[PDB]
Amino acid sequence: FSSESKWMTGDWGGTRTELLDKGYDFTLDYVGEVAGNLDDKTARYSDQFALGAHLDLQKILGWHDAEFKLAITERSGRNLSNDRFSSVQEVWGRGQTWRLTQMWIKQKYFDGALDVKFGRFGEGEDFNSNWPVSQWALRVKYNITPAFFVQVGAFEQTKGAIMPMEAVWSPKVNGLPGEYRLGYYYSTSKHGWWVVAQQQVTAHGGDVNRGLSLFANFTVHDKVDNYQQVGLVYKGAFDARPKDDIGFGVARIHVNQRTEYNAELYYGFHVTNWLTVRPNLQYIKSNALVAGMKMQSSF
Repeated sequence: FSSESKWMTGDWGGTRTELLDKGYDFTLDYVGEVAGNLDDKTARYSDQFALGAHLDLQKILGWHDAEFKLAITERSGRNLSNDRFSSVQEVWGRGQTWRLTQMWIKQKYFDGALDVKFGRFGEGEDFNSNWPVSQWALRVKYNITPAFFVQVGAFEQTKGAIMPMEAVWSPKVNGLPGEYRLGYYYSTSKHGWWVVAQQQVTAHGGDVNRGLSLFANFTVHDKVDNYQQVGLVYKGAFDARPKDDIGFGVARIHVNQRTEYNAELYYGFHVTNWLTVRPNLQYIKSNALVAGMKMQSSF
C-alpha cells in the first residue's frame, strides 16, 4: 500500500512496470459507498470493482497503432429501510452484479488525427459528461486541433442503431483549462441532445492545479426527459490539504410530469494518489436529507 503511485498494490517488485513494457496494463479500480438519511430511516452501501485489461497491440501483436481493451465489473450492495394509524414496515435487501463492460479494439490512423473504436462498450464512454452497454458499437473520432475534436458513432439497441455526434472543445481561457461539449443523437424515433461547459476560473496564485471551477451540464432524451446540473468546485482551498476539493451542485431532473431537485455538498480528501475519500451531504426533493461517503482506490 504505497503512497504516491496510482497503485495501491505497488509495482509488484517491478513485474508490473515490466508488464507495461511488454505492453500489458492491468487495473483494478474500487468504488465503495455508504449513505443513510437523517417517519422513515434508510441505509445503503455498495462495493464496486472494475477489473480491466488494456493491451498495447503494436508492442504485442505487430498491429501498428492498435489497442485492445477488456473490462469486467462486479458490484454488490445491501440496503435497508424502516417505515413508521400505526404501521411498521422494515425492508432488507442484498444484491450482486457481474457484467462485461468493455471489449474493444481501437486504432489511430492518420498519425493521430483519426481514431476508430470498435467493439462492445456504451455511449457513456465517449459522449457527454447499471447504465447501458451495446453488443456492437463503433466510434470515429477526428482530432482537428489538439484542443478540439468531432466524433460520431453507432450503438446497439437489430432494427436500429443510436447515432451520436459531438463536438468537444478544450480551450485555454486565460491560460486556465476549460471544456465544452455540444452533442446530438438519434435512433433509426428516439433522439436528443446535450451541452456541457466546465471552466477553471481561478488559479490559486499561481498553482494552476488549485482554484475555482464551475460547470453546467444539460441533457435531453425524447422517445421527453431533461437533466440539468450546475455546480462549482474549489480544489485545494487551505494550503495544508492542497489536493483536496470542496464541491457544491444543484440538479434538476424532469420526466414529462415528475420533477426532482438534488443539491449536494461534498469534501474530497486526497489521501494519496491511489486513495480518495469523499464524505458528502445531500438534500433531495420532489423530500429527504442524505449523509454519505464514497471512496475510490485503484489497486
